Amino acid sequence: SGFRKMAFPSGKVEGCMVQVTCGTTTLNGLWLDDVVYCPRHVICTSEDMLNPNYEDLLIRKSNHNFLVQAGNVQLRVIGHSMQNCVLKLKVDTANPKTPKYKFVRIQPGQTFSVLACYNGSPSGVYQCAMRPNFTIKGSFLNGSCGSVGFNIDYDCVSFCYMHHMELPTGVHAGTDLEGNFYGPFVDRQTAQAAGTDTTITVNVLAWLYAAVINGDRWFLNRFTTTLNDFNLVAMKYNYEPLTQDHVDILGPLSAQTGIAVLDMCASLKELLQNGMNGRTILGSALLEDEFTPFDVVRQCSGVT
Amino acid sequence: SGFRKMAFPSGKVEGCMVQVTCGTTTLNGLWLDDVVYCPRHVICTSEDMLNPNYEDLLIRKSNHNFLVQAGNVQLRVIGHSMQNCVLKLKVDTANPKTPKYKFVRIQPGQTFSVLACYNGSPSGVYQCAMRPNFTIKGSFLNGSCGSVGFNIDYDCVSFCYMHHMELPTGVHAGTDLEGNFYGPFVDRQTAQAAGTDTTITVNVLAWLYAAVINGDRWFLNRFTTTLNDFNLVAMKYNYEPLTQDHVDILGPLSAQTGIAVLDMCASLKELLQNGMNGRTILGSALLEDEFTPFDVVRQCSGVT
Ligand SMILES: O=C(Cc1cccc(Cl)n1)Nc1cncc2ccccc12
Ligand SMILES: O=C(Cc1cccc(Cl)n1)Nc1cncc2ccccc12
Repeated sequence: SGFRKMAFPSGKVEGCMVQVTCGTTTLNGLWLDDVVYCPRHVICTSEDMLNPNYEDLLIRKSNHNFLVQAGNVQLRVIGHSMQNCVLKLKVDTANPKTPKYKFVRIQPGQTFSVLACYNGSPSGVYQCAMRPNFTIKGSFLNGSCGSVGFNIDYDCVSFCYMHHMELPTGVHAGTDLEGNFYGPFVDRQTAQAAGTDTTITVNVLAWLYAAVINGDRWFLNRFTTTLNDFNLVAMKYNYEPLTQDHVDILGPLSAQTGIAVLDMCASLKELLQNGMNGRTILGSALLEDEFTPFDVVRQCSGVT
Repeated sequence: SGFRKMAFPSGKVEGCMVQVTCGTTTLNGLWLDDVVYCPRHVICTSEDMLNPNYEDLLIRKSNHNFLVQAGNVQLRVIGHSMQNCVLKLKVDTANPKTPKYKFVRIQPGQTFSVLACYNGSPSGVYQCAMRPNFTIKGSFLNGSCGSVGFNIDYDCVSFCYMHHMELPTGVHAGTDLEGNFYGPFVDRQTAQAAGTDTTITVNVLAWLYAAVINGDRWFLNRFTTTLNDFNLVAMKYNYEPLTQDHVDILGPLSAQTGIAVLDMCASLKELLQNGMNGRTILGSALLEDEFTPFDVVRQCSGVT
């Protein structure tokens, strides 16, 4: 028992991190096979960041201007190309540590691990979620660009995020591994509107099931609700609407605990309306929404 | 910016995890050089767990009864010995992936990363602290024994914890890498008193400095306090007493923010006495105490 914000083991991803330098800018790259993926803003100086024309800026750059370093060895760049907001640097050496991998574009509400890197070296690993407003609440400093987000299925790493920006609000924006930003964000130093950060209702419910599994049952009440009644309360509290797909996804957790999804919804409804009254749930004084029903099941069953 | 419960990259430790089976019991082992370290309770059946005489139980075991598997290859055990509550299995092959390492016994209040494992395979990585009552609030299921806690200094892994037990209360107990339990716990299935779980005051203060660094300044007030006045409030709220050593350890954070330690103490004092009033600090509704002043500085400076 015990429930923790748990990240995937990062070793497979550590073996892919490299440092990419272009001119005066240094950020992280992901080395998979003979290609290094990195944010295209590696070609920009701070001056260029106001209104960059990446196509025009890229024209002034040749293969030899992209300095790629893996550990302490330099990689030879034999090709370069821009795919949306990522640069793909073709190197002459395939990464001998390339794991089995996929490039996936996740949905808002899904969770993933981030290996925060600086100068191609990993500094830490943490678990986060793609928010409904397509931002992430990471922990990133200057130089962390090119740090990636991933999920692991046994031995296959599904890369889902590459870090690009910090918005003026302190939240983070980035792309999938094809260079498409999550959300309406652009790689420009301009006023960008993040949007309402709603709570991922299905994830809160999964975490309430994790609490019951782990013995915290104080919030369980004698009431039930309907999807429509629950959603009237959920909208009022900026919670994502709960759908029948979400009820179905909570099926395994509902079965394991013997608590019907709509009964857990009524518990959540009362927690929203009355607060926690100074009490905690799994050592938290707020409702946690960065665990999916899959994360809860995985953590409570010990999938390796 | 952004502040997260961040763990060390686990790759160096993943390369050391093995599965140790003795009879019907399987748990994790740590393979460093030609020695596999594991909890001595690997020799016990559930029946033996009530009152085990490990010396007598060990006599019935020979090298060939300890099945050590690294990945899918079997390691040949050429020696075995008990050191306090750990078994050290001498194998004929040195781990080719042994990183630079140390065995250290941490103090209550210090933090470390845990690589949770099952059958020698890692499932997740999370950050935790050794509580003042010498328990840890981990996330561990049956089979996780032998999972380790560690810190990394550039390339040197300092192993500090090996998981052994879950107490009836759901908290976890374990040893350092010499087999000495943290706290008064014994590897026996008996009624064991964890003790008062106090709050690590110096860590709360460090996290308050991290909040100011990251822009959350609502809790900063116009007051100051003294160590003795602060401690009168701290004892009332089961907070660890704050000493001049702790004030000194917060020096760098105090300098970076321009907020004197005793002024942050007065802020903490008012947060304790008045509560958060439904507000959050770094996305938390309670005072976080699992970040040391070193963790805060490391995260805010990007040490790799
Ligand atoms: O945001 C940028 C650079 C940038 C500026 C404008 C547009 C684009 Cl695409 N990229 N880098 C950072 C990322 N994450 C965290 C940071 C923390 C401090 C300073 C920079 C940080
Ligand atoms: O506590 C034990 C086995 C045990 C029993 C008595 C004494 C000793 Cl030294 N060891 N194993 C576990 C560790 N962590 C978490 C667990 C969760 C569920 C079931 C067992 C768990």
